Amino acid sequence: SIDSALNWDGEMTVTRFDKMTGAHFVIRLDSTQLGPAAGGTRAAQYSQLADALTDAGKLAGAMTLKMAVSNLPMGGGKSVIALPAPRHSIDPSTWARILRIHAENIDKLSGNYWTGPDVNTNSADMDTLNDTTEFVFGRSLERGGAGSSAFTTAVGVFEAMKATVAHRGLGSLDGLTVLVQGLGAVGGSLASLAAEAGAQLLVADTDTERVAHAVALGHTAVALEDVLSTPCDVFAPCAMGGVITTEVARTLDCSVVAGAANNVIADEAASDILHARGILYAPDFVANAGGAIHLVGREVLGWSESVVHERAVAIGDTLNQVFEISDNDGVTPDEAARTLAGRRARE
Amino acid sequence: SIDSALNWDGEMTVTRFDSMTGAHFVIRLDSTQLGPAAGGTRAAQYSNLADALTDAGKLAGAMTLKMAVSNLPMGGGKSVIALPAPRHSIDPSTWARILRIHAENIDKLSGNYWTGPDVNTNSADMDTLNDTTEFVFGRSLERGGAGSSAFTTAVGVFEAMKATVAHRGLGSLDGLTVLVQGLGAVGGSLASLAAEAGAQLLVADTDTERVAHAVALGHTAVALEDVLSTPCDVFAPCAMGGVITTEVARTLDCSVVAGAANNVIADEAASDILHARGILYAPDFVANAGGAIHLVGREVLGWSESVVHERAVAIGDTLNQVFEISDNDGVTPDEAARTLAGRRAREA
Ligand SMILES: NC(=O)c1ccc[n+]([C@@H]2O[C@H](COP(=O)([O-])OP(=O)(O)OC[C@H]3O[C@@H](n4cnc5c(N)ncnc54)[C@H](O)[C@@H]3O)[C@@H](O)[C@H]2O)c1
Ligand SMILES: NC(=O)c1ccc[n+]([C@@H]2O[C@H](COP(=O)([O-])OP(=O)(O)OC[C@H]3O[C@@H](n4cnc5c(N)ncnc54)[C@H](O)[C@@H]3O)[C@@H](O)[C@H]2O)c1
Ligand SMILES: O=C(O)[C@@H](O)Cc1ccccc1
Ligand SMILES: O=C(O)[C@@H](O)Cc1ccccc1
Ligand SMILES: [K+]
Ligand SMILES: [K+]
Ligand SMILES: [K+]
Ligand SMILES: [K+]
Ligand code: NA
Repeated sequence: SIDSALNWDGEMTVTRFDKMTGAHFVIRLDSTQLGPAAGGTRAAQYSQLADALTDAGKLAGAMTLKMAVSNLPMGGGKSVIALPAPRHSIDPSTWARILRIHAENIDKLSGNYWTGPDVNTNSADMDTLNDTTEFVFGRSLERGGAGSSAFTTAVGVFEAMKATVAHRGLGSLDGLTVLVQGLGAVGGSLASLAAEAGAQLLVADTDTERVAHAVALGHTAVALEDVLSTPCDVFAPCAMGGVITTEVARTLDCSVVAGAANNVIADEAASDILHARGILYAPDFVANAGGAIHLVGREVLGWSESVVHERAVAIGDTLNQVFEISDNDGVTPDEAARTLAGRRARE
Repeated sequence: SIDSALNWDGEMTVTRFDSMTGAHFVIRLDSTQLGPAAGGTRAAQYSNLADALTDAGKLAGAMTLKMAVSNLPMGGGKSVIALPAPRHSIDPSTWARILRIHAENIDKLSGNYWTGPDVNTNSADMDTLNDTTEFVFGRSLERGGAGSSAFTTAVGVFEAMKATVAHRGLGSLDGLTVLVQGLGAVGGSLASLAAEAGAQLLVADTDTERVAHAVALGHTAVALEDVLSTPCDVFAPCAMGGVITTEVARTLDCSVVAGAANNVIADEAASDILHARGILYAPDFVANAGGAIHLVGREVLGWSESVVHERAVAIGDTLNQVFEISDNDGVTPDEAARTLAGRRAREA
């Protein structure tokens, strides 16, 4: 929206346009209160620049909250590269130039912003950024970074889901139906963990092959048009954000929402509807924090894989604290998590 | 539209919005090729944020060429603070917060951008910014800055003006009519320098007290509404930029255009029209470079006041070079100045 694009209250917006490639670059630093802003680089097509600015600010604000609630000593920021075509259609030379330009932008911020991988960006891309700028997390193990954080993200979402299911009074995942929307690196691992815990998995993915394989694995596919109308115990959004609009909130047929996607809730009204309908939502910025715990924990705090896994497991306890505030103060989980974030941040 | 203003080709755009004060902030770094970007902070009201961005971009690109052509080892940048209300209506607390936030933005750029005073900002404001960030030129002398660069700019414009009237075939300023639009810190000094050189001054300013003072000094007032229609030998825009639009360029009744205003020419066509009409224009980014020479020379290059003065006087020589390219190659002076900037940049 114009307001989210132009009247965003974050600390800083950085933009650049490269006529040659046709790409637009946006970096939004929401907060540097707890340390340098950090957040991944999302690369995607947007119908309008305002959309890219809007997304960047909402993602950057979620990162500030994620670091705060997760006890990580960093601020929140996010980069969005608005591509001139679908990522997959971008030629190598074009992609390379885009990364080079993005790295120059980050570099000018001189440590006030640290990037990482996100949608359509990977560790190889981090390595490429790193050929030009130091402020990059998520480089390959070979290049000095922590590599992939997907599994850690999946462990944390899985722990979140378990805590949420228990708090909702459903006991454990054994015997529950979990609908995973998105069979990516995180979604697929989450499906695996949940199935091992005894859940029956319903899966959806825009990639035919990904679905066919899950099915081959014993899971049941759900057609895209049926995702938001398929009954399940837990709805696990692991694909795009903004899934839960007011209308979706009103009609989702599940008891728990716990997934890996960022900015799951499209509006405040949606969150209140879920709450009113008895659908327990595990706040995205709390639930999917394993990625940030992995990268900041390992690269900034020097933690080993095992400690990072432990801390990701502790996302279940942070959620139990969130639900306790929610129940006590009578506010939605998202409000309670923001409250918890602020308390942990000593605000 | 934000959209089109976002289609700029410069190195970086920094923006911020402060709900509390309702101010918008823009820092545009056109280039960092020759050094960190540098340019003043202009504060004013804008109809739309897009205009502030557009303005910042044009001003930033002019700073790039200004440094290049003036042999200063810096890139070009510019800040624009889009005020929620008129400058004079802003309470001190609000102003103070606006400057604090601006300084925090500059600080994040960590030396890739250095600011200075410009429209509606002064040395005191520079000191204030400096309470938060190091990257500020133009601090008061007491705070370690070089103070006001207005007079140095005036000397440079005056030398530009002398070089231009001469090249135009009018002789010395003695006896010529010079119309100074804007009697501010620069314009007032230029009017005195010109008057001393024997010119007959016509002056205009929205500030009636300034006009009254000029009149007391023997100059002649021109009503604002008549500025662009007053015949003169030299038109010296020293107020706002964008005064010479295509339309004004066709009817301007003067032989020379030489002033202090940044971004004097509103459209490229206006540039072509003045050239075709035989009105010799001294490019803004060359002519008004005295302020930059003063700030960068004093604060970065370690030049004495005397050397700064000399460099500013040399703007006339720079112009002679510009006119020489324009004549030889058959291009407008603006184009010739850009060519010269590029050459100097490379040599340097
Ligand atoms: N990977 C991490 O460490 C991490 C950390 C935090 C948050 N997240 C979030 O988790 C989500 C997914 O992350 P990922 O790394 O696994 O991504 P991914 O690209 O590897 O996988 C996303 C998957 O979803 C599928 N998909 C896309 N749109 C879909 C739709 N409408 N319906 C169904 N499937 C669809 C894609 O084809 C793909 O298989 C994102 O929103 C991301 O921001 C990821
Ligand atoms: N001061 C420097 O060192 C410097 C250096 C380079 C470029 N410039 C440019 O030179 C111009 C003048 O700068 P300054 O420092 O003297 O500013 P200033 O604010 O001191 O003076 C501007 C003067 O113009 C008057 N004015 C405003 N609008 C007017 C209008 N529409 N018609 C007539 N008069 C009007 C103002 O009342 C004021 O007297 C600006 O465009 C500035 O960006 C200045
Ligand atoms: O939240 C995340 O998982 C992504 O923004 C990746 C990232 C995390 C932490 C720091 C930088 C980048
Ligand atoms: O051109 C000018 O005079 C102003 O932008 C002031 C300035 C010059 C150089 C560096 C910073 C600021
Ligand atoms: K740009
Ligand atoms: K990725
Ligand atoms: K169960
Ligand atoms: K000033
Ligand atoms: Na001021």
